[PDB]
Amino acid sequence: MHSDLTFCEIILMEMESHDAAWPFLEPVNPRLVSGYRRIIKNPMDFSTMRERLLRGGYTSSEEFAADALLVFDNCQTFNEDDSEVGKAGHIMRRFFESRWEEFY
Ligand SMILES: Cn1cc(CCn2cnc(-c3cnn(C)c3)c2-c2ccc(C#N)cc2)cn1
Repeated sequence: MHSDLTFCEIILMEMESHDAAWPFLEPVNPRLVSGYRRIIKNPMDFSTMRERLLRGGYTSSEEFAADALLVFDNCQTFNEDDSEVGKAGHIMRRFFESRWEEFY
């Protein structure tokens, strides 16, 4: 478990600092984005994961991964694949998948 929870910190810090992470650093502010409140049932972003991971609220490495994939599904649900946010999210999702397999 400790080996697992350590890899998540390596992964999230690399995601937090990735060039394409700029759409995921703080929660989407629905005041600024038409339709986001209606379309996305369960928001998630890197800061929410970082709080939860610090406070220690990830039982398993698979709970963490679930939160990561929820970020990118929300992104694909709300943003077109050729939008600025969309393009960035594909890079981040492919980065997460590629590096997550580098341990599991
Ligand atoms: C925090 N805020 C900023 C905005 C306006 C810009 N904007 C429009 N669309 C998105 C968006 C939609 N989906 N995703 C994953 C991001 C954003 C945006 C840009 C950067 C961040 C950060 N960090 C968060 C959101 C709205 N909220």
